[PDB]
Amino acid sequence: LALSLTADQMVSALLDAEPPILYSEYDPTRASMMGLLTNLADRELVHMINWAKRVPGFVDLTLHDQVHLLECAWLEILMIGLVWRSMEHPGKLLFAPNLLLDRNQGKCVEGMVEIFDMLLATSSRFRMMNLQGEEFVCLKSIILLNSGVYTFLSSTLKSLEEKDHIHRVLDKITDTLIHLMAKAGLTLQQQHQRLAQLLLILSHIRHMSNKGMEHLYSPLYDLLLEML
Amino acid sequence: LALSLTADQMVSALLDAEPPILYSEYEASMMGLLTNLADRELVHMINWAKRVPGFVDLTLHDQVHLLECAWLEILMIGLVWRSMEHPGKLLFAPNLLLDRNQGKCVEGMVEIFDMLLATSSRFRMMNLQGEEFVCLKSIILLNSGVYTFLSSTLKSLEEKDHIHRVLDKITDTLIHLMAKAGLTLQQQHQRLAQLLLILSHIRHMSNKGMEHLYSMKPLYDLLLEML
Ligand SMILES: C[C@H](CCc1ccc(O)cc1)NC(=O)Cc1c(-c2ccccc2)[nH]c2ccccc12
Ligand SMILES: C[C@H](CCc1ccc(O)cc1)NC(=O)Cc1c(-c2ccccc2)[nH]c2ccccc12
Repeated sequence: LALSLTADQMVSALLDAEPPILYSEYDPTRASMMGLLTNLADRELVHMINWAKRVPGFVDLTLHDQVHLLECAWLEILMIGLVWRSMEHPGKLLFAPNLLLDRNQGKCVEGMVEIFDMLLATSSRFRMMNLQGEEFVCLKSIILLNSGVYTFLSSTLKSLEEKDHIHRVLDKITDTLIHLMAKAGLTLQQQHQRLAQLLLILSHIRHMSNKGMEHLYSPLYDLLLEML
Repeated sequence: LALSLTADQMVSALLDAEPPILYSEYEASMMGLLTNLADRELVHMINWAKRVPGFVDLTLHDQVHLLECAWLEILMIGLVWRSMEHPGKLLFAPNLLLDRNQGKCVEGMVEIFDMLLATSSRFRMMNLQGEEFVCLKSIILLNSGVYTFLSSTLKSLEEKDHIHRVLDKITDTLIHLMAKAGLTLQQQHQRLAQLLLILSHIRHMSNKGMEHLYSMKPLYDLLLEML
C-alpha cells in the first residue's frame, strides 16, 4: 500500500502515472472556442481517471470517496496541467501542442478572459519558482486527495478511517516534496518557504476552479461511477 | 520592519493586533443578525490589517485590493476558530451561538455552515493553537489577491516582491512555533502543509458565500476612508 512507499518511489510511480500528450481536433481546412474546450476537456477527463487510479492510496479508498474527490477536483487538475505546459509560453496557454492560445481568444467567449489571466498568472508564478516536473506531480496528487476530503458524507465510522487514510497519504506526499527540494540542495529554511508558496498557489487554482465552475454551471457523478 | 522581526516578535505584534470579541446586536432574522455583525467586524479588521507586520509598507491600492478580496476569508477562519469548543455550533458572537438549523432558515447557509463546521473540527483535531491561528489569518491577508492586482509595472514588481517576503517571514514564524513545540522537522513539514492546505477550503468557502452574497443584489468607500 501507499503507506510504505518512499520519496524516491512516490515520485517515480507518479511520473509513471502521467497522462498522455493530447492533441486538439480543429478544422485544418480552415471555429468555436467553447467546443474547442468541451472536446478536449472530455478526453482529458477520461485519462484523469486512469491516472487518478494510479495515485498511491486513491484506490485504497472507496468508490464513493473516489467519485467525490474527482467530482470536486476535476477542473483544478486540468488547470494545473495546462499551467504547467504553458510555462515556456508566456502570454500563451498551451492547451494542446497544436492549440496554444492567448488573451484575445478567451475574450471571444463570456468570462474566459478573467480566467485566462489568472491562468496566465499562475503560469508566470510557477515560471518564477522554476517548478520541477517532480513537484508538479506531487501537487497534482495533493489537489486530488485534498479536493473533497472535508465533505465526504458523514462523520460516521468508515468516513473517518477514510479521511484518516488521505491525511496520511498527503502527509506522505509532503515528505516527498521536502525530500525533493532536499536533494536539490536547499537549506532547510528554503524547503519550508518553497513548500509554502507552492501550497499557497493551490488556493489560487481552487479559486479559479470555482470561478470556472460558475459559468460552466451557468451527469458527472453517474459518469465517474462507470469509469471508476 | 516585518523583515527584521523575529518569530516571538512577529507573534507578539500579531497577538498584539488581535481585535476585540464582538457580541451580536439583539422574531429575529439570521441575515440582519449576520449582516449587522460582520460590518462592525469589518471596521475592526481594517484596523487589524493596518497592524499586520508589512501590510503597511504596501500601497493604498495594494492594501485595498487585498482586504477587498480576503475579507470573507478572515471572518470565516475567525469564526471557525472560536467555534472550536462548540462542536456542531458556530460561535458568531458570545451571544449568537448557532447550528445548522439556525442557518437552515436562510437559503444556502447550511452548505457553508457544514463546511464551516468541518474546518473547526479539523482545527480541533489538530489542536490549533492561537499563535498559529494569528499567523494563518495574516497569511490569508497577504495571499488574498497577490497574483491578480493588474500589472507588473514598477511598483507592482517591488510590491508583490515584498509581499512574498513578508509571507516568507510568517512561514518561518510558524515553523519555530511548531519547532519550539518539539516536533520532528518532518512533523513540522507535515503540519505546515495540513495547515496551509486548509486555506483552500476557506478560500473555496469564501467563493461559495460570495456567490450567495451577490445573490442578494460599499466596501470601497470604507477601506479608503479608514485606511
Ligand atoms: C479556461 C478553463 C479551461 C481549463 C482547461 C480546459 C480544457 C483543457 O483541456 C485544459 C484546461 N475554463 C474554465 O475555468 C471554465 C470553463 C468554461 C467557461 C468559462 C467562462 C464562461 C463559459 C465557460 N468552459 C469550460 C469547458 C471545459 C472546462 C472548463 C470550462
Ligand atoms: C456562513 C458564512 C459566514 C458569514 C459570516 C458573517 C459574519 C461573521 O462575523 C462571520 C461569518 N456566510 C457567508 O460566507 C456569506 C454570507 C451570507 C449568506 C450566504 C448564503 C445565503 C445567505 C446569506 N450572509 C452574510 C452576511 C455577512 C457576511 C457574510 C454573509
